[PDB]
Amino acid sequence: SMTDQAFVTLTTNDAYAKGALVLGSSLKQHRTTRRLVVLATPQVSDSMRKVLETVFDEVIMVDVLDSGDSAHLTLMKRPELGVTLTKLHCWSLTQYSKCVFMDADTLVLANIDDLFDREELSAAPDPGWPDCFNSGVFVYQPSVETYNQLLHLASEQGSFDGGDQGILNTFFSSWATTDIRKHLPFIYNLSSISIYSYLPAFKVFGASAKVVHFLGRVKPWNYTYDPKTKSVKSEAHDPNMTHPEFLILWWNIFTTNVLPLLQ
Amino acid sequence: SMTDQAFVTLTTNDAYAKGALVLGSSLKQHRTTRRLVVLATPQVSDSMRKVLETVFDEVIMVDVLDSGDSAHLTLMKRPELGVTLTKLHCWSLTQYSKCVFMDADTLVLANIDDLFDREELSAAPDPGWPDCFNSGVFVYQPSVETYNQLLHLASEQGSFDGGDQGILNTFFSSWATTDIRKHLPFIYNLSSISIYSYLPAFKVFGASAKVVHFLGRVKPWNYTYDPKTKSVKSEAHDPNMTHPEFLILWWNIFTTNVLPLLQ
Ligand SMILES: O=c1ccn([C@@H]2O[C@H](COP(=O)(O)OP(=O)(O)O)[C@@H](O)[C@H]2O)c(=O)[nH]1
Ligand SMILES: O=c1ccn([C@@H]2O[C@H](COP(=O)(O)OP(=O)(O)O)[C@@H](O)[C@H]2O)c(=O)[nH]1
Ligand SMILES: OC[C@H]1OC[C@H](O)[C@@H](O)[C@@H]1O
Ligand SMILES: OC[C@H]1OC[C@H](O)[C@@H](O)[C@@H]1O
Ligand SMILES: [Mn+2]
Ligand SMILES: [Mn+2]
Repeated sequence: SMTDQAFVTLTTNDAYAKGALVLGSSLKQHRTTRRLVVLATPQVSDSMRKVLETVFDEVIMVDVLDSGDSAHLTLMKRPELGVTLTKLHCWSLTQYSKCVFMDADTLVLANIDDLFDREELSAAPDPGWPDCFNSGVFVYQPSVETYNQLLHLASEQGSFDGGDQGILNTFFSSWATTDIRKHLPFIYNLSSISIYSYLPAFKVFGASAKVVHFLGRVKPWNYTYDPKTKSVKSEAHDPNMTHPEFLILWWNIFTTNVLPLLQ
Repeated sequence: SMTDQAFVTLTTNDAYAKGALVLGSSLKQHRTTRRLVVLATPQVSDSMRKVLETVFDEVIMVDVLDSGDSAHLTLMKRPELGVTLTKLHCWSLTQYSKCVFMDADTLVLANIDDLFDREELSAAPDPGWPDCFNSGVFVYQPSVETYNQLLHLASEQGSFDGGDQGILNTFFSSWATTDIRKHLPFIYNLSSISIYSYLPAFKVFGASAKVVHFLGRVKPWNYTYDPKTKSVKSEAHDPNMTHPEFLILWWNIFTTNVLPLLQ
């Protein structure tokens, strides 16, 4: 229990705000004792900001930070993620002594308040390149020093992937090789692509999942959900449909807890 | 150092024996001072065993160990890997105090004799589920105790993925959470699939790669290579073709170094 520690998320538009809302709802569901904070930029509508105020203890307006790095973003095939540099504002939140940042496309499945036992920078390994941490869930300490060092590095050097993850890994470059206690178990940031890629591991370990992360171009809010049967329409090879359980949980929380505030 | 330490690989047939030949040639190219050993099973042809003896210091004949676990292997979509339990015989090699096991579908790009500074069990994270280690490159200590404990666990419990990686992860279950010194840098076991999945990380870190691992169903020896133009034919969506230079290097070593020994 601590009023000086928070979960922090980010939304730059009304689309990811549906994500932020479901995440915040899920953190209340599993009885967090910490504060809930969302960083929002001007493109979030006034009405949505009001809705965010019903779920989050603080809605904090910040300016968009955009890498403009079309070259590296294309290398990822995620041309829209330049605005993820806006995440660096999470370090300015000095009213808190420790925070957990969580992407707006994450969903909590159990209480995760034990993450506040960890020190900056604690994060889980990225399934793409596991000597990099995934920047969707991380434990950090707000700091005027670190905030400004991060903004400066972003201005001068940018990010190797055009978004927040590259520059955060570059700044926190010791992560792969020092202190194992700063490696969060993969169940605190379980990307649906690891479910597709090594299903045997998911079958043996996935019952312990604490956070699922709907990493990649297609987000839960882009699906067509039917509330009657509790199914989504799916195309092609969709790693989210290996264990569609998590996507359906996202939609059930959205439909019951969030949608009524929206329409 | 020279005499009581080895690199150890495995081949159960003449197909993977081509990979072992390239692997061994590559370890010689980079001037290892350790022994080179290959485990082989009766399906390997007599003529192919003779060729292996011209590259490896010793060819050690072992019995195939097969999980027969079609249900778990099907989850991976690798119905053929039950015979990978044969890898457990690497622990019987008590003529050596320390070994580095390397999958026959690996390729060495620089001297990696510094792996012998590591202690059992040291291995790189698996890109699919990075709280499991990839069993394609690992540092271990031959032991009659450990060998027999592994065979017993295999016989009574089997493997969660029907192959060696599940059982080795279960047996060495502390790897994810203890001693960061047992986490080998991902450059000592670089899956071609990580190049496709987070290409921006490969562009910044990939030049330091020491080992490449052609993990997955399609192996280098399944491609049609043209030696005249130094090209392969390939089909749509092939992670080996993101950075095809590793595949072409495999084929160049095979064509130049191994093909003459098969005469
Ligand atoms: O247009 C955008 C893109 C990203 N985000 C925020 O930045 C995070 C990171 O982007 P995303 O999850 O899409 O990246 P991925 O996890 O798929 O690589 C999101 O979860 C949001 O919190 C946002 O607010 N608006
Ligand atoms: O039919 C087989 C399959 C596997 N292997 C050996 O077991 C290892 C593991 O198999 P593989 O690399 O195909 O698994 P992956 O790395 O693709 O998951 C190979 O590199 C070989 O050394 C073998 O000798 N014969
Ligand atoms: O940097 C690009 C992206 O890399 C992966 C992380 O999940 C995400 O939060 C970040 O925005
Ligand atoms: O267990 C399945 C497979 O996973 C990848 C490992 O490199 C391989 O050796 C093993 O056979
Ligand atoms: Mn995300
Ligand atoms: Mn392999």
